[PDB]
Amino acid sequence: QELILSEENKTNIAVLNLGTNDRRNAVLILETALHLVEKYLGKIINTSYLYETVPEYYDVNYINELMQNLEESKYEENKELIDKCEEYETFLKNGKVDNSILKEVNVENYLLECNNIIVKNDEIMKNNLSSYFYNLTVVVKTFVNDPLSMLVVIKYIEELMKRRIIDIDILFFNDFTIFMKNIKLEKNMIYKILSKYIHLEPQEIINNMVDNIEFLSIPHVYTTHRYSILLCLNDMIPEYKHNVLNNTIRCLYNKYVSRMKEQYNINIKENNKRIYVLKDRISYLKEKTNIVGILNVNYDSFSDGGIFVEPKRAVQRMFEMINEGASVIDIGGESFGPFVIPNPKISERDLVVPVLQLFQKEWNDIKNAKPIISIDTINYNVFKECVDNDLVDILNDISACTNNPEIIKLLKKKNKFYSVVLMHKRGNPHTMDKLTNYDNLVYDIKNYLEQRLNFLVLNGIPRYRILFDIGLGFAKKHDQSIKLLQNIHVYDEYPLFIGYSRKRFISHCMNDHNWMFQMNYMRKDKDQLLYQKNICGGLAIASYSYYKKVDLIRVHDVLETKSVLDVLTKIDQVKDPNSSSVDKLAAALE
Amino acid sequence: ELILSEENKTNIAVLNLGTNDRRNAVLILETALHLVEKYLGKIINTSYLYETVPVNYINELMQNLEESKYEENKELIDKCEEYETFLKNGKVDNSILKEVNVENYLLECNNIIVKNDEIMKNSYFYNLTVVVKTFVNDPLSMLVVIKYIEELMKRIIDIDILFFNDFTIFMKNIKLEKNMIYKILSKYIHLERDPQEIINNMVDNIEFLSIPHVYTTHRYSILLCLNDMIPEYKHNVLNNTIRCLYNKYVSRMKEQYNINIKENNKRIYVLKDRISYLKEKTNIVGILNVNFVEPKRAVQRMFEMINEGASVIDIGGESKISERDLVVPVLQLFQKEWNDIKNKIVKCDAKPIISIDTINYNVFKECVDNDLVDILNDISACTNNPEIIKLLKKKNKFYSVVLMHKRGNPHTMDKLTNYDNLVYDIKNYLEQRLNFLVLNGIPRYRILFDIGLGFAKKHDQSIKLLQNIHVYDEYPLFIGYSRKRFISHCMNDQKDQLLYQKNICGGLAIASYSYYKKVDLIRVHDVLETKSVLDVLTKIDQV
Ligand SMILES: Nc1ncnc2c1ncn2[C@@H]1O[C@H](COP(=O)(O)OP(=O)(O)OP(=O)(O)O)[C@@H](O)[C@H]1O
Ligand SMILES: Nc1ncnc2c1ncn2[C@@H]1O[C@H](COP(=O)(O)OP(=O)(O)OP(=O)(O)O)[C@@H](O)[C@H]1O
Ligand SMILES: Nc1nc2nccnc2c(=O)[nH]1
Ligand SMILES: Nc1nc2nccnc2c(=O)[nH]1
Ligand SMILES: [Ca+2]
Ligand SMILES: [Ca+2]
Ligand SMILES: [Mg+2]
Ligand SMILES: [Mg+2]
Repeated sequence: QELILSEENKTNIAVLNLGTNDRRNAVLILETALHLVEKYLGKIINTSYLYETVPEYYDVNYINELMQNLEESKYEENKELIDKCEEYETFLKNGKVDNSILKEVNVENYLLECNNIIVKNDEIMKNNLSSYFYNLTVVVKTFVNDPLSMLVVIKYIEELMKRRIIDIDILFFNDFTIFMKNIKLEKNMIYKILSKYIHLEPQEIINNMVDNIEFLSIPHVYTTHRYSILLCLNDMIPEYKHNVLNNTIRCLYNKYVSRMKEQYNINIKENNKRIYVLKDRISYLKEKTNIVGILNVNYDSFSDGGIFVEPKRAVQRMFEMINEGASVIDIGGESFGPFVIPNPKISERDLVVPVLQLFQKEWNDIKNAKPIISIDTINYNVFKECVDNDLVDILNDISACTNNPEIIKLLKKKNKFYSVVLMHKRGNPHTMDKLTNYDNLVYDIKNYLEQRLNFLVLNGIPRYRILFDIGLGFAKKHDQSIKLLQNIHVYDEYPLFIGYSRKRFISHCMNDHNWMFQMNYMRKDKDQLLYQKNICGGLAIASYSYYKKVDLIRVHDVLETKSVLDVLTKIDQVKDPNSSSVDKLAAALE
Repeated sequence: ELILSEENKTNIAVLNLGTNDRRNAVLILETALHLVEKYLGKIINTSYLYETVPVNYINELMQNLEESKYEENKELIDKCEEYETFLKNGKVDNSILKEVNVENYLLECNNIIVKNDEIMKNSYFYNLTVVVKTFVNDPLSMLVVIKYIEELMKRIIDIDILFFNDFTIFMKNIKLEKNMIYKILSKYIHLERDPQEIINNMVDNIEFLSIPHVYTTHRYSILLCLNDMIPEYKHNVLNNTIRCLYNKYVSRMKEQYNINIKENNKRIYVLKDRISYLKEKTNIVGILNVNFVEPKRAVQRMFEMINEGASVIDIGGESKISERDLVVPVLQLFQKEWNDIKNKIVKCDAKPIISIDTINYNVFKECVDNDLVDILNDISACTNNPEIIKLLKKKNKFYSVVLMHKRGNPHTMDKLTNYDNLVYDIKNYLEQRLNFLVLNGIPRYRILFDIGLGFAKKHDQSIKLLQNIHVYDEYPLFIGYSRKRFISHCMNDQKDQLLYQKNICGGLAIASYSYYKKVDLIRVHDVLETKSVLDVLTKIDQV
């Protein structure tokens, strides 16, 4: 109509699916699309995990330069933080929204038409008998007037991304039920829709789109039929119930899982893997316990009683940790008055940035696996300098971004996302030991972290880039740090980052030599024993963490910890999973 | 009569030994084992010790025992004909005591059973079975000797006759004339603190005789013991074999009360003189290789390891001067230093168990004669000189033994690496060695298994043995991984003291694995480091 172009200031809620077949580049492609959605469609306000899925039965330098020559949007990009989105709440509850521009169909008619598509598609795949999928859902607060307009823009975005490569579907658009059977749009109509949203500069693209939209189905035809879609939606909007559905997303999800089990004896989760991202690569949730080596610049420079920072010593230590098998380095410093009068002082920034810059330089000078760099800071300005100068990959925020929530804006650039660790604590090092009463220790901390993740996700931080840290020793008695470990299973769905290394609660476990503690100043014989015991105690927690599938463990003793993980991994590497009962029967037989 | 007939007879008896005293269970049951070896015949099978739910005079006792009239022969045996006969119900000679048939036995047993069920309306047991090749003529004579044994030791112990050959006997209203008891006893024992007043107690104590024991098939603890020793055995008076009766009793208890009767009934092994519950603690065995060197230095190292948390010390002088010269003096100095440090007498609890890593008869013999050790760690599983098995027993002492699997010697072993079914070849071998010692009278509960990591195994074979350590879930298990090459083989490449530290840490990983697999003992050089790991994992486990 003309209503499609009738420029009333609408605010709409759309749910999208983003999928690619390209394994090695799945992150780059999917995040590229995320940026294009954020630029051309509205605000990203929810995301699912990334998933590698198996079905029911390229030279990427193009992308990099594509990103520098993009047409401006006709809508303002706004990075401002939000703590709620009223239209999102309305969508979630089916609160009364404005009637659909496009004509709607009734439920029954909708169901029949979708079934027709599924049957027809099922049959074609039989004849066609002459691969991994990567999937991500997003909720978008959109300024686009209707799903046909949005699909038009989506189709434009897909074309921009071509030199399936990328597939962007619309799953929901408000509470609308729509099935438009025959769609041919003339080139000028596509132009005018595109022109309503983009400052169009270019004509090669339009042509390819003309035939590419045969029909429009909202909800997407496959919404309830493809497990991988249910799986993603279940991360984002588990309590959502659309009119066309028999139950909530969560109930539909659980029924699919349980019926796959009851009826086909298939565990559908086994072949559909949750992914998290540390830097720019896929990591499979719960498949690997990574080592994060600790670089505390204060300790490294000043614990011997010296007064100067030694950046070359610090960078050397970093190379040592890389050689010892750390996958990640966590660097931190604190503003410090190093005399007896504490007023002449060196800043956090001067502690860590020069070290990071010398590391970057020294790494570059050896092109003859770069470790992921994490920075343990709560300070906006420090993180901004690091990120602007490409010195770090991950924010490690021990306040869970409550010290300065604005730091969260630094985790998204135009063509980049950064991962973040959120830790639980109460207070600071001076007060925390007293801040120890919890109503329900395990669940208070979990609920705390979940609420922070909900806040970041609302602000367009991708769900799969957010890691949880329970903060061992930070406002927990020794027995409570243990109890948190005893109940580490409550994090089985989440990327988990823990730090037990050299903490007092380990010594609290002890009763009544090749030294693992490199002394900075001479300690008495009993303290050397205590340190050695503490480091071995933590190697015990490394083993536990291995068996509990903790994703990252943050340690001072990298060599020791890697030796433990290598042996446990080797003992787990079972060549034949049936051998043990097969060999058993054979011995009973012979 | 025909009761005291001069005929030299060889029978098979199956005994149950029971006590209520947890603190002294071992000393009491083993005292009884010794008295059974002395007064009844030869022990050729034993069960584990069990804890189930339904002292300074004893040492003195053993000094002034009256002598048996029968020989004690220690030569090793490979087989026992009469036992084979008993196991398969072959033909034996007629019972000199009158038998009853199945129906009558069952009837008379029911009567005892119900009459005892009545006597409820009107907590800890320690159990062990033994198979005895006996010179005693008949089960009634045997019961007389048994009652004597019980009086010598005295409530503190109950010794029942479970089986005696293939016989089915139910004699009621036994009255034994005071002079017959003396006469039966004198036929087996040179009768000369107790005079003849003991015989007075016994006269009332035999009221009837049931073979099989009335409760044989009715108490779980008896079935549990018998299943260890003779699972294929089927007496005429029984529905099926020991094993089936055992399995079908477990099955009843769970599908009729949701009990799972293994929660109350614990298999026990013994390292020295105390009860150890199988699979309930991972003990550390500290390694002292004397091959370090000087007595004083070596002995201070022993004290160092005790304080670091070792329950056991394993000393060896084998991987110029002799093995004997390396180890004996060290163990002598240890024993002296131990006894001096009785300034704190209260820590008589804190004496480490001592294990000697030898295959040399002469070395073990000197250790045992001088009370210098508790355990034989025989890396040949006692195949190098089986005569050493004779040293695992004294008149008032049993020693425990670790049996390890290897092939060849230190020069040849790396080449003897082919196995048809590695995990089960090694396990069956160990079971064969155990059967051999058990047949020779070594209590089953004192025998520990060791897979011999690194001895005739390639690195992947050592790992594979660890992966399948669950096959030892029923056995006391002792392993030594410490500082072995297979650990270093797991390390992913990416200087000497580097490899050394990786290896020590790689072993702490195996300590953790062993903790979770419930390995009973682990043999390590780095005692402090290992103890730290175990304390943490134990703390995590305690809710
Ligand atoms: N909600 C929707 N989102 C995206 N495409 C849709 C939707 N409803 C219908 N379509 C139609 O489906 C076709 C899109 O196919 P696409 O190229 O995305 O791969 P596909 O898997 O073959 O299709 P589909 O997205 O329907 O599964 C187009 O013709 C488009 O009009
Ligand atoms: N096979 C047997 N072994 C031991 N005692 C037996 C046997 N058959 C019958 N008895 C009789 O049972 C009594 C054994 O006394 P004991 O101290 O063992 O108490 P108990 O355990 O209650 O008896 P029982 O062992 O018969 O159940 C004696 O009177 C003994 O004659
Ligand atoms: N995220 C995180 N950071 C830390 N920084 C210092 C000490 N412990 C920790 C810790 O346990 N977790
Ligand atoms: N029982 C035993 N003894 C040993 N002696 C030396 C080296 N390894 C071992 C070992 O693994 N087990
Ligand atoms: Ca935007
Ligand atoms: Ca004997
Ligand atoms: Mg599609
Ligand atoms: Mg009795």
